[PDB]
Amino acid sequence: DQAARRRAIAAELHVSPTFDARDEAERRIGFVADYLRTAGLRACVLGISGGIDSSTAGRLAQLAVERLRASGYDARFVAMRLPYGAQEADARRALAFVRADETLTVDVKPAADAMLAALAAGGLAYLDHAQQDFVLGNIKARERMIAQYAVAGARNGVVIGTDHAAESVMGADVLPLAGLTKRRVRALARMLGADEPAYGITYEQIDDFLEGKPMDDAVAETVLRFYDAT
Amino acid sequence: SMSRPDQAARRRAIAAELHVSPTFDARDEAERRIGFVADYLRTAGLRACVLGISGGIDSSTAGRLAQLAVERLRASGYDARFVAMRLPYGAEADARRALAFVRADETLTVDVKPAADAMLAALAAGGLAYLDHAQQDFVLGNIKARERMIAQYAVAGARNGVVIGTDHAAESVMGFFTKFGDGGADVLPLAGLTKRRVRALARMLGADEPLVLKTPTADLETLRPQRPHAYGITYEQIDDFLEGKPMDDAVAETVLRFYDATRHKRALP
Amino acid sequence: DQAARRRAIAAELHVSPTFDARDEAERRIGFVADYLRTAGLRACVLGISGGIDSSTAGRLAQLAVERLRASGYDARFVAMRLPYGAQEADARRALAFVRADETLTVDVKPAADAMLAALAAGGLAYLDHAQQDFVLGNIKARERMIAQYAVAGARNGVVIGTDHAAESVMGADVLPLAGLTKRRVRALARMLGADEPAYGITYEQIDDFLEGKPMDDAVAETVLRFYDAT
Amino acid sequence: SMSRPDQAARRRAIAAELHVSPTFDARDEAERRIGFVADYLRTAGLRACVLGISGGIDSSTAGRLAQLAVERLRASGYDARFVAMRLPYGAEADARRALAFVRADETLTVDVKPAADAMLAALAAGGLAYLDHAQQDFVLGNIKARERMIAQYAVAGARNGVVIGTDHAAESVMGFFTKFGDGGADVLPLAGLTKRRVRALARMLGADEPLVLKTPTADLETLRPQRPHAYGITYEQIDDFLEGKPMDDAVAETVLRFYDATRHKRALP
Repeated sequence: DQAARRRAIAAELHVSPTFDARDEAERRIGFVADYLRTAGLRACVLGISGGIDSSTAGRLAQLAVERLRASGYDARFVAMRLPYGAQEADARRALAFVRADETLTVDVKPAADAMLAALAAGGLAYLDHAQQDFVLGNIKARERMIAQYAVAGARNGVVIGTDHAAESVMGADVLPLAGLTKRRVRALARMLGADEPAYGITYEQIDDFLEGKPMDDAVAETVLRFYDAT
Repeated sequence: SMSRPDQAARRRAIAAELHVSPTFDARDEAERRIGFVADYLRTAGLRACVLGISGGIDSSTAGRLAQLAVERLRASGYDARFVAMRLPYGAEADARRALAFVRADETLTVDVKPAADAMLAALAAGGLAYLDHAQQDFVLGNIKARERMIAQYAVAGARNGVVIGTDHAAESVMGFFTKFGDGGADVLPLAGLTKRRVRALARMLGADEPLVLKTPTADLETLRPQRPHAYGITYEQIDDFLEGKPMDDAVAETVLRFYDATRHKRALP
Repeated sequence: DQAARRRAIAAELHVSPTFDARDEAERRIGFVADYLRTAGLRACVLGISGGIDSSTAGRLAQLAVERLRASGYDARFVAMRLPYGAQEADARRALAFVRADETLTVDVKPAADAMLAALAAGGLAYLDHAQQDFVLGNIKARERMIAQYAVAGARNGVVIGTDHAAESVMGADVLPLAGLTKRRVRALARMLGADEPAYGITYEQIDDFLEGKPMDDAVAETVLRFYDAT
Repeated sequence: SMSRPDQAARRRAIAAELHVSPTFDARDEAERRIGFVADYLRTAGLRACVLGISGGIDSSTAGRLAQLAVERLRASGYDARFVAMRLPYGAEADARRALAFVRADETLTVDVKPAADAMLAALAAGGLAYLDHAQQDFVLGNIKARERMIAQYAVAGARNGVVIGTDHAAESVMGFFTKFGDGGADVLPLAGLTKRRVRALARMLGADEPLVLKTPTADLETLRPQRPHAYGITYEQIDDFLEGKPMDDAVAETVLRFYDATRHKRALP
């Protein structure tokens, strides 16, 4: 009788039991468009990492600002490459798909290393070096968010987030991927025309869980454990 | 919309939304905000909390509350600690005095100027450039506030703790005007409070008036709009608004407009 | 740690922890007005029993149709006396307060007695006579609803209900008393200008429960029992 | 609203709202609608359920399902009974045949004409009067449907049972057009079904085609508007709509309008 939660989580996270990509694309392009218009905004901003989630969110946002400009409402989408130093063809590939109004590249390593260094000089100490790497990984992710806010604010714009339901379970201002599962993000991208680039918990298992797809009992119990354990 | 609620009615109502209570007693709001912090820590498993101490009264107050909460936890037997952070932007009297009042288990001083300056330069390298003195000021302002949040999260990460935040209801309303973000914290012991209520809480906690009055640049910068004309609201007008005190009608109408424009964007989806 | 439900029920039933009568009156008059307008309706309908709940709901509805007519939108409120035979000054008193556009009187006894009689002739049998009285009480209440729908339908109108939160707990189309407690219904009427006319569970106890008013522990436990037991 | 969802998309979506599944298998929708009725009864403590048998297929089907549910309950050991009601308006072949198919534990015949006629007269006495032949027809129509619901509730009251209802998704959509109410029932074993799906369920339950085809006046009256020009929708158009089958665009656009106008009034509050 646990199946009660599963369905309770999907609804709370907004996962619909059916999915049509065309329908969703249209809906989400409009969300973004209405949002910027209603709020009197002129731009939106997203870091493009080469990952499918930001590729998808970003293409929706480009299409949104294009739909607005057709409206007579002016708006631009600013794509950001945000490397940690000289590490990159995946993001370029993503860029070639997103086709953003603008692309800025901002190196976050100097800020991230300067923060780590100041922490140390300040007497923040780690039992293990691995722990320092974990701390730095999070600094990097946050520095990447700062760069995006910096541009959104200077430009009277907002930051796009890549949040979705599969992500909430497993793992900005405007979230056009809300309610989606992982395979549904992938399918939305495919239909927009993209090419074709945990504790043992997988996205398939999470997607099944959230999707109502009849799946093994044990496994389900498993996914519910991990989620509650968070 | 054949419905035309009175401004006083609209204020009621926003206030409940934000958790501003009709009456306020400082003595036991203190008692209860403490316990809240404590209970949250155990209930989560956490052993530490962290806060940047700016020299300004909200951080002084949230800070002191956190130090009393861990001091309590201990008594309950459940070990835990509070890390205050001093977070200068290079080379402050206000902060040192606040620290003296907070009396944290532990204080780390972390310079955010190198990180802040590096982010600004890399942004300019990347094309957010040819900023005039005020545009750079405004950009630098947000960066510094968010770099400070990064410092607190790192420590919190390192120590299996959480970041104490200073958010309150008056601050939320200010945010309708400014749109200043810093990313947020984990636990908000000042939630529901107005600006004068935070000051009253602090006096109950033993803060002296000089401490109450301190306004560091780091707090002042957060009251500015995103970029550099802006309707100038004061916290005193916001407090009067939320507390339902007699005040200026035009002023109160402005605040409604701003809350309205915000209420929508949250509707969308 | 049960206080969890109490607050959960009040929210689900829509009870606000504060209350201003003027504010509520205004809000509820507008609800009714918008409703009839948005739906292209021309009338609304309520049985006036002399009880405070229907007095209150009805006066709000009269004020609503008056606010619409000031708008240039035409609408009428039809008050109904619905006696069970020659039984009545309480309803007349209520009527004098409601001041409805129209008042119809419809005797429900003949329909109610004809239904009871047909049931009997049909072989519906009761172990006790008391049980027949209970069955008839419900027939009467339902016949009263039919009379109201009959008029709402013939007139392109709708039926006003008297539902509120205290009522849901303890015990139409448009419900202008939704979210209210019993003492708040009484206070709304007082301010509109009305004169001044269970298993041991009372309205005070329910109102306290739903209102967050700090009240005795036991009692609270009691009210929660009765509600769940339903 | 920079969002312009496709009609096919809008149909998807309404359909899920109403619980019309994408595929339908009659054999096990039957199995599962039965169990549902049963489990509801125990879970509530109830020992009886009741339904007016009109001669028409929705009541024939909901009826049969109820009789199998109690027959099951018994097996589960948990005693219970089904009371079918024949509810003539005075002085019908359709109903008697339906009853023969339902094979209820028990049947009561209750004449609703005396009650209906008494309500109409008292309404006229009270001022709903000088009705022309069609206005009286339309008024009488609602009264009769609701008097029938009263009969079922009385029995249900008397027997610590619940009233089985015939509501389904196609009926809900019809209601956007007609606005016909009867007050509702307690347990809706046909919920989520379209009109053709109810017919398919009935055939699975063993109904013969002649039974499937019967349309008593009592069912026909429920498809009319409140008063006596109305856009004429058919159940076949509604079914095509909800099931997402190829169909007329104009037609489907009408149905959207009507569902829209309804979606709002429910928003208000």
